[PDB]
Amino acid sequence: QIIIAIGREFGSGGHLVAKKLAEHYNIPLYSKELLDEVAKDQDIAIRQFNFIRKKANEEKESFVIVGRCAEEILSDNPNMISAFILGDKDTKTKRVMEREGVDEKTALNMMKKMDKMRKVYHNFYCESKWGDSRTYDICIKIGKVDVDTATDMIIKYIDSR
Amino acid sequence: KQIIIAIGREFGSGGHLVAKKLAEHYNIPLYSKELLDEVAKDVLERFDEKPMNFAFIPVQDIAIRQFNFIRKKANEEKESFVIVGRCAEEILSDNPNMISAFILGDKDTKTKRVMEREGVDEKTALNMMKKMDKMRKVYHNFYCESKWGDSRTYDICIKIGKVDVDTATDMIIKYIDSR
Amino acid sequence: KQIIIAIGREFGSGGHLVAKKLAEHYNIPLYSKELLDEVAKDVLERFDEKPMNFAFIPVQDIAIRQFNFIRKKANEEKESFVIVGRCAEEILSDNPNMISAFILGDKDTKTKRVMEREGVDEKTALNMMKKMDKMRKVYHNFYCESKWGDSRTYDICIKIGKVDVDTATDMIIKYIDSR
Amino acid sequence: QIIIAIGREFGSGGHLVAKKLAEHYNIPLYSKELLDEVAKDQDIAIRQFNFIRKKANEEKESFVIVGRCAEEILSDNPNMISAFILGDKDTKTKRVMEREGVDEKTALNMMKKMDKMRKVYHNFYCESKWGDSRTYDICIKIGKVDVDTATDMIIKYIDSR
Ligand SMILES: [Cl-]
Ligand SMILES: [Cl-]
Ligand SMILES: [Cl-]
Ligand SMILES: [Cl-]
Repeated sequence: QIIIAIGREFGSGGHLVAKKLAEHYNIPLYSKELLDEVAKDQDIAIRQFNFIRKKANEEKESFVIVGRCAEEILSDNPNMISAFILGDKDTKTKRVMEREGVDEKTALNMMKKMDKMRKVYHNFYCESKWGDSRTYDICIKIGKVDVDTATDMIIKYIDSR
Repeated sequence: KQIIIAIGREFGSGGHLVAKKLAEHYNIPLYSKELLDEVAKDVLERFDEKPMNFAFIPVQDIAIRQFNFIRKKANEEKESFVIVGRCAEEILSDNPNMISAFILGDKDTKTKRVMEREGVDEKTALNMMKKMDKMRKVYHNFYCESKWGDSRTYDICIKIGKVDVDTATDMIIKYIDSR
Repeated sequence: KQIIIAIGREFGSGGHLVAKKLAEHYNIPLYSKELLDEVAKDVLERFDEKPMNFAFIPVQDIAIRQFNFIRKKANEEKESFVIVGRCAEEILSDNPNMISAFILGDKDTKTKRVMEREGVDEKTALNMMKKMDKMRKVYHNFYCESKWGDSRTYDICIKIGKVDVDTATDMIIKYIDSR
Repeated sequence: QIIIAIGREFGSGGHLVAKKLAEHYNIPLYSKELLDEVAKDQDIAIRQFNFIRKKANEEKESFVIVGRCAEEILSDNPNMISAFILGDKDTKTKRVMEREGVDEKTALNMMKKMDKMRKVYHNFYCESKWGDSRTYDICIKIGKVDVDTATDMIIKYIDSR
């Protein structure tokens, strides 16, 4: 019924958006952590993809999923929408210092390493490019605006289909 | 300026219609390549704005004049406006009153809009779409270091398809007004 | 044609000198943008050559004429020549007598060659290099689907720096003659 | 004295070039296989990089190395040269069917997957782009010419510095 695939730059507030959306529609939030557990029955990746596909296509469940190539995997399911959440450098830096209790220099390095890792993971499995507007239905930069605004824009999008 | 909206777009996406709808909602002018072709056709310039410095490097004069029109209207006259294309999100980088949005669509939706707009068949529609998009990407990536169509180049990107032009316009207005 | 050599290059790399040295070694003409500006300035064309089909899509006439000059000289007149730039490796794709080579250099080497060539300082040299390279990349990637400067676009790429122009030229000749 | 860093598209003949060059100069051929062994004293990657660096910079050894970001790692060692070996699609296909005893369809899929994996590995650790001419001193497409010709062009390059 509603599947929301969330991509995000590290420290942009993408998890907070994902969660707020899941609370709004009262549906589950799936992540890497959950899928890691729930698929011990690159090999890992096939199991996770096939799981997201079960839930989407056959079980017809509603959920939010962060990452996991979900927008590529769920690509012909007419009930899923995707969004990529980004942020201002300074907004992200503060979010990552706070969450991880680290200094500025290290925050910035974590951001760069994590965004490289996401990009690599996504672009290996998908033909589309991580972070490019064509890969998603909506992209929102959090900075000029706050997480709640991003979340509401996404619900508007979804509620108006 | 008080509100400046810089719109980029894929050909056929409905991006002009969104730009128009926004200009009407806020009752401000809509500037385009067409208008700048007119009003921008008549040493101090190193405001360290990348497209201009780049334009100046020895080896279009038109491009500079248009950039400078846009920069003056935004920064010196403090006018509010909508500007489509023309590297405006890059030029007006340092202006904290500027928002930018990239409008895109799915193939079917765009091809339908283009055939209908241009009295053309599917084949042609899709060729036009690819040419104009390459054209805009080339113009943009020549003058800017950021990448045409990349989410990081903009504040908002909205794909028109699952949602219509009115829904995209409303979402841009919400972004703007909640800032 | 019997031998056709299509040369691409970074600005300042020594690529014109290699093209010249090759043309002299094989005693064939050296065609450039300059010459094509002259000799190529005066319906059948869908030889399914990508740059031409792309050029034809409705929305440069010059570009078509130059592509067609190159294509005719290669394929119909069977002439041997060196051609710098002008998308020649793409245009002459199907001609099994064509080799292509991309010439590049390290920064120091290029900046030195450019300052000396253009009576210019370091700062300017490096700005020129970046502008011309963006210019060539844009021209090339607009008309072709392959990527300017990517090794897959060419048969050979040689960085001039650790080795001189004579060494690069010899290596291209070895490639050609051992085929 | 001489360090040769070899990159390559899967099935292009890059290993055969690397080996022939090592025989020519009578120096060792290091690969992933060797480095895998010789560095149990992404964590793995640091150990391998630091090993290549020892051999290069401190021990001053001569060698050929395939892959392993060697051109990036050995970047200010004025005695190393890099080359990227590529191939014609049809030449590569036959080389991979023969070596791996597989059909055409599968050869082509192996090529695509292996080239994606190399690209990802390289582009994660390096700032330069796998396969781009600027990343290397020489790039050669084997197809119009054979492995021995590629190998000789590289020796010319090296011998003329
Ligand atoms: Cl992501
Ligand atoms: Cl645009
Ligand atoms: Cl070129
Ligand atoms: Cl490699």
